[PDB]
This record gives sequence, C-alpha cells and structure tokens, in this order.
Amino acid sequence: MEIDPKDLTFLKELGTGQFGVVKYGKWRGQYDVAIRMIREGSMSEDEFIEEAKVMMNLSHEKLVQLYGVCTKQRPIFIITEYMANGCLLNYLREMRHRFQTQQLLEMCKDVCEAMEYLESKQFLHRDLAARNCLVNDQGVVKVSDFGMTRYVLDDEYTSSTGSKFPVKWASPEVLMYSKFSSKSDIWAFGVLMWEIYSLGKMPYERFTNSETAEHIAQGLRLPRPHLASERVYTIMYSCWHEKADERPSFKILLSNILDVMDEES
Ligand SMILES: Nc1ncnc2[nH]nc(-c3ccc(Oc4ccccc4)cc3)c12
Repeated sequence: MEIDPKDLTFLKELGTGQFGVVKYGKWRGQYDVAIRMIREGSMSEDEFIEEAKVMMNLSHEKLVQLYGVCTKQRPIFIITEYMANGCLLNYLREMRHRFQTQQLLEMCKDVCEAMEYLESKQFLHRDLAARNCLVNDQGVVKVSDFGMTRYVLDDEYTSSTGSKFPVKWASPEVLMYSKFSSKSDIWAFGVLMWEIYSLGKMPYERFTNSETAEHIAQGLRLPRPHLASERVYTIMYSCWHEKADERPSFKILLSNILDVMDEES
C-alpha cells in the first residue's frame, strides 16, 4: 500500500544492491524495515509498480514481506521486512563452521516452503538463488526479489546469452527456449540446495557461462556436497531432471525434505 515517507526514518546503510541502494530503518516507529531506493533507469516503472501491488498481496512467513511503496517520487522506495543477518549466501559463508546439517536442512525447508507457496499462487520467481534469499535475526531463511527480473531493462540481465544472466541457476529450457515455469524454479531450487550444503560455494565456479550451458546440456550435474547425505542429494538431484514434467513439484519436494528431517532424528 502507499506509504508516506513522513512515517519513515533512515537509520543505517545496508549497501547498494542489484536494484539500488538499501538502508535499515523504522516504519511507523515499531517496524524494523529495509527501504530500497530503486536505481533510476533500471526498471520499467509502471509495470513494476503495478506488479508490486501484487507482490504486496503475497504473504507467507518464509517470504520476505513487502510492506508498501513510495511511488509519487523518484527513486521509488520499497519498504520490506528487515532481515538483520543480510544475504543468505554471505550468511552461509560467514558461519561456515557454525552450521550443522540439521540447520542446513532447516534452511532448505524454509526455502522450499516459500517456493511452495509461490508455486501454489501460480507466481514465478525467475531468479531463485542464495543471493536473493535473506536471513533474519533468528536464523530463519526467506525468499526475496521474486518476479523482479521480469522488469529489468538491461538486456544483459534478461537474455539467455546476456553477460549477467544467471546461467548457473537456469534450466536447459531457459537457456535454449527462455521457457520459464515452476519447474525452472525447481531446477533453481536444486542449485540453491547445492549452495546451502556447499556453504555458499559458487556452482561451476571455474566454468565460463557458455561452458556451463553446454555441460548442463550434455548431462553434467553438480557434485554431491560433502555435508549432503545420499537422501538430501537425491532431492536436489531430482530437481535437475532434463524433462520439466519429470521434476517434482515444491509440495512433493517439501514432503521429501520433511521425510529426511524425520530420518535425521
Ligand atoms: N529486506 C532486506 N533486509 C535486510 N537487508 C537487505 N538488503 N537488501 C534488502 C532488500 C530490500 C528490499 C527488497 O525488495 C524486495 C522485497 C521483497 C520482494 C522483492 C523485492 C529486496 C531486498 C534487505
């Protein structure tokens, strides 16, 4: 819903992200929030604003909430639930010796639940990766920046061969046909699981985007992480079926996750 900046306070700088500067602050006094100032020239504003009202109506505990927006000025402001521990990728790397596999599987339940809610609303992410997931003060993981890639003007960020396109998280049908589906978000979730159990290592770190695309196209798949059990690996590997219809839905995935958690007792 629209927010009068009168009701906001800027308290600290969190840094500049892919879509502009971000700061920590307070909304209506009692709400810790992160206000992002949208880089000018980066977004299709009208389309993004209209879709923002939709992402406002998406609510789930494991999804970084959108509390409102300031659109009658530029740069547009986006007021979101504040995640004290920052990006999940850097959270994974900083506490490399402080995560037990039970906490890792928890982080996977969190992501899978958020993506199952997004699946059930027939809403696509289009860029699921650890760098777009955030962690709050209680170690809980939440998805964010969902559907944001739909509104980027830079063609490098959108085209299959763009220099900034996340090939290493993309399914074969996204690289070859630009066919986005919940199944491509599932492929991406598989890669994300690999990020989690790898404690934040870059998938195919030493591959050019092209080399990755071709290897993926010919059957190469990420190696089982050291901290991943044969059951966890089975789940993230099942996310990477060549045939989209052969990949299990996020609901079936969450169930498998819960089965592994139960067997981890
Ligand atoms: N919410 C944060 N909490 C702590 N640190 C942070 N750094 N950056 C952000 C951030 C802020 C706004 C934002 O817009 C959104 C929000 C939800 C969905 C899509 C887009 C996406 C990310 C952030």
